Amino acid sequence: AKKDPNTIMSANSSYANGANGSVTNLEIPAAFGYTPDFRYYHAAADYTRRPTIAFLMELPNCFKDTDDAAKWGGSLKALIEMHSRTIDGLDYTLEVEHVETPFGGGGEMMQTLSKVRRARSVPVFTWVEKIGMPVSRFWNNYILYFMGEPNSNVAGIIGKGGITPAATYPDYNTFSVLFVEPDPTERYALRSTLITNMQPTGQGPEMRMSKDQTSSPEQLQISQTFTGLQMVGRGVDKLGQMMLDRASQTGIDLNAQPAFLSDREADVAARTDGYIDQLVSSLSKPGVAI
Amino acid sequence: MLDRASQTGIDLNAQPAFLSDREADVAARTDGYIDQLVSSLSKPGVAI
Amino acid sequence: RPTIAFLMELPNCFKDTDDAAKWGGSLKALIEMHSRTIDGLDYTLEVE
Repeated sequence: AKKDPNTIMSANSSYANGANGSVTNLEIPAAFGYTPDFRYYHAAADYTRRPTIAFLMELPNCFKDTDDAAKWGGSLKALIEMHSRTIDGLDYTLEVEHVETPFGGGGEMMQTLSKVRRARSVPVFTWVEKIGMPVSRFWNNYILYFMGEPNSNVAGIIGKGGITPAATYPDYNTFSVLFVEPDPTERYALRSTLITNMQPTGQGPEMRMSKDQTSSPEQLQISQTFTGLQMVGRGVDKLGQMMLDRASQTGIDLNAQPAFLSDREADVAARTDGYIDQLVSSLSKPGVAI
Repeated sequence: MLDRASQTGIDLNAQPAFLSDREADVAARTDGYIDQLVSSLSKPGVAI
Repeated sequence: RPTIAFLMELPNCFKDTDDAAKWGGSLKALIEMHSRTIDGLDYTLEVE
């Protein structure tokens, strides 16, 4: 197995500055000219997108005022990084604008660049409820005790004493997350996004109730939307690469892991009705004589 | 004025319900959900 | 060659019965000795 030494960019310069992994060379022949060449097909390998990963970077300061901030922090981290079944609404696409003027009466136009912009992310997480409904409790109580209460539009936590006068600033009740898309080997960060100023917006967890006894029960699925301020560039890529350097995969193997059970429980051994029991005690053992 | 009208101890998500128990006439009919279990169905026990 | 099934665990509801040993022994014998046939086991791979 050999390929052209010029297949991969060697310097990661020009438009490849700040890249983490390996980049193909755009100057080696492609298939869509006069005719393709089978000597260079290695560079015809294609891109495949991979799931995004979330890293919690900051915590609300309202958790400190509670009796147990450890529980709130751990639950928030678990929801963000493990329980997330689906994430969506991330985008920083570019947009351009121009102006026109007739270059004569024929029908042609002369175009002049005017402005350039970028898209905006609206994160949306999704979960599946658990026994006892901890996710809905978590989010609803977060809103009620840290954001507002409909009958007074005032946070319930103010019902304690000595809450900081600066409790109305975003750092009191907002957190930050870092989103990274790795490569197939989960070693390099191809794209990254830093979103801050997050807290629920719109509908909360659904609180519908109904009665129908002939019908079949169903699963509850939590969908929540969030606010955000987005930053993208090269420093974000460096931060994402540093985070991905952690969580190393050296020395692990998912096909060599021990079975989660080591033996049959003590109750099974107590029973004398099975495969091994018949050989051990039920069957005669006279020996083998030829 | 605003220092008064304190909000300490006030929790509207933990306030007791304005009704604490079912009405006395309602409990006298004995033809509801609880009543069938209390009086209608036999209770021979569970054996298995 | 034929597959062999070994019981590893019993349900905990067996302890809430009058005779848990009988339930456990019956389940064990059914899984191991009375199994006339077993089918449906598969862990094949697939590449897309």
